[PDB]
Amino acid sequence: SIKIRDFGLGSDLISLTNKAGVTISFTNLGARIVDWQKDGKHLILGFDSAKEYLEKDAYPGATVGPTAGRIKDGLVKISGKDYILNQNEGPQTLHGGEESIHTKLWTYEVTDLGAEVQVKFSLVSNDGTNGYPGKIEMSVTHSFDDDNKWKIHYEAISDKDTVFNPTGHVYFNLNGDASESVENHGLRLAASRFVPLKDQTEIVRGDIVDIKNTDLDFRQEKQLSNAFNSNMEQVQLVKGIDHPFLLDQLGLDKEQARLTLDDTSISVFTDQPSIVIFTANFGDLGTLYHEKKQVHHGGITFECQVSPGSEQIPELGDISLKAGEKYQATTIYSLHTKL
Amino acid sequence: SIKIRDFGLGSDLISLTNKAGVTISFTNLGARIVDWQKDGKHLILGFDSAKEYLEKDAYPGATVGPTAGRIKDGLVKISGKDYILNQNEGPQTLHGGEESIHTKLWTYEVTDLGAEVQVKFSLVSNDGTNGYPGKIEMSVTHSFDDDNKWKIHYEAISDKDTVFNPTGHVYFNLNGDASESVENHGLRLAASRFVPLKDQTEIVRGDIVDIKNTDLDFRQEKQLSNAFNSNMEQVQLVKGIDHPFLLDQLGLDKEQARLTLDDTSISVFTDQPSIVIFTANFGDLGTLYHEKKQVHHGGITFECQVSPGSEQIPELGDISLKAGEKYQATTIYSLHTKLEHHHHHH
Ligand SMILES: O[C@@H]1[C@@H](O)[C@@H](O)OC[C@H]1O
Ligand SMILES: O[C@@H]1[C@@H](O)[C@@H](O)OC[C@H]1O
Ligand code: NI
Repeated sequence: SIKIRDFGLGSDLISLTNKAGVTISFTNLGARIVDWQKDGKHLILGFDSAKEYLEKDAYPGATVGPTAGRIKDGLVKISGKDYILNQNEGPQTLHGGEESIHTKLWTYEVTDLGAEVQVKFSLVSNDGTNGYPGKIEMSVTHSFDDDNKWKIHYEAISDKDTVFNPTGHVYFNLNGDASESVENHGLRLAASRFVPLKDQTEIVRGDIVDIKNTDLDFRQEKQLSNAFNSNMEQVQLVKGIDHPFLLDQLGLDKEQARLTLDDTSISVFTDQPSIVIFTANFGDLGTLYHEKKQVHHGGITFECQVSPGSEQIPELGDISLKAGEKYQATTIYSLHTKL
Repeated sequence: SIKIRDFGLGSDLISLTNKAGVTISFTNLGARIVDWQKDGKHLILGFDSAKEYLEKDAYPGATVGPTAGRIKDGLVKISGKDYILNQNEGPQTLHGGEESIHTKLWTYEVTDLGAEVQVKFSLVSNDGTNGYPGKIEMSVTHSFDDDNKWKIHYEAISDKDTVFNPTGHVYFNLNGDASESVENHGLRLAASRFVPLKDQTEIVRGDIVDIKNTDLDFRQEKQLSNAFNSNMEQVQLVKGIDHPFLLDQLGLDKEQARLTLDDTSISVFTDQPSIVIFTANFGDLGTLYHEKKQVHHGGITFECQVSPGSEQIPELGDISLKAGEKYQATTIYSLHTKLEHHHHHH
């Protein structure tokens, strides 16, 4: 079934319940996921109204872009030309600059396919917005099916050569409560390398590092507490994880990562080359989620995209989008319950 | 009473009814008015859903900007610097450029003051959008009260020196049917001069002309057909009216214009220096409004703002907005019944 309701500030809340009684909900404010629940328990972090997101934290669950991550000095080169983007974190451009696409009300259309329901969000980024060449016509289709598969499909077309590499910022917390650390979840990640950060500014350091056999090797399922208790300088730098991981094998068919807690597990599939993991290293912030004060490590992201830092490390990939080319991306979050 | 419902594509429809039973409706898509009715009759032009606006014509009843009108070559000078803006009409920048503010979903909050209800819509124009320096935090408050006054209050603050001069693009049609021309309406307008257009491109000629005692002189009420039937060069150029008129006396207190049909009148008040008037010179386009094929001259706007062309005619004003300065503008459309005797035929 489908239910639409006023989410505040002129935004809508779109809730989908599949045949298995699983409920997932989204909002047009930032083409974002707000909740995902099973048997009354929330699997992800989210607020109860549009206002909360604009006052507390606008990233959770949102479509971020046009470029996800930090861009050193807000500098990108396009067709040999240097372009300066909006700088919203010191000199860096973080998640597309200030008042980016996650803060806008997107238009949308719901398509009921029976076993599957689709919500297609659209937004036009004008040419010059936050320094990005355009216009860029973008759409993010969030879908949910009777197999408990939540899929995200991106599409974009630009009138001019530009850059584009968005992502989904959902934070998972199988504890169903923000006051509870995810240190108890087990994680499996099919990546043998990672991208270290230069320092507290969080820009990339410049190199690619092999993590095989270190506290960050999750090639074999392990509890996050390990990583959390690690003394690797990289973990110590950010007090948790806040880094890009390079997937070993590319393709939408492989389970790239898996987050597990008890009988409940979430598998991640993507056509993207990397997964950026952030473990809500907020310390004492205490953001309130559903009346619960969030704890340091009270959530984990799986941002699928091209790794940030390509500006300095070309081997990472190329985020350019040529005029007239159609950009496409697909990321899947699959829910599973042990019998 | 206040009522809300989905209006299409994710937008909302905000419907207000005052103590006199007069209803008015707005949409967050473009901080726009959709309808205004008296006793079941549409006073303005509008559609029945958001999609229609996007597919037929996105201007009607919309908030337009950041700069309303045409800027020759998209060129503006800002604090000694030349800036080129998005060019969406040949080399011209028309109504802020492509996919501008009128096409966005603005966030909004309603405030019930009893005798007055305010609908404040908000939107941020990011720095560099369509070429405009910013970022610009804008808000448009549409309010309707027990005295049948529909007021539009604009507010804006920029992080950077930029340009700002928006307007409201409502179209009136007292016939309550798009298929009927407004030539049967009577118009009073307190303006002695106008701004001629260079040509078909519609950029300003460069001069300001006195129109006293011509077919465009409406200081004393006259039927609109007098203008429509005119063969003055400017009228023939655009097949109707499509020009800025300079107010003679400035101030929000003065009734600058009055549109009448039988027992109904719309009065226009504003704190702006001009009124840009467009009489839907669409010819045979026939856009459908509530299943009625719109006719040539099937509507009329009263776009209060600083006159377009200031780039070429500095006398018109200055639309610059200094960083940190708070911009404000207020326009009021008031409904009256039996204000005067208007009984004519065509
Ligand atoms: O990596 C980012 C982190 O450092 C913080 O800024 O929140 C958003 C994350 O995606
Ligand atoms: O003046 C404008 C007219 O010439 C046309 O472009 O439609 C919109 C009006 O605002
Ligand atoms: Ni709504």
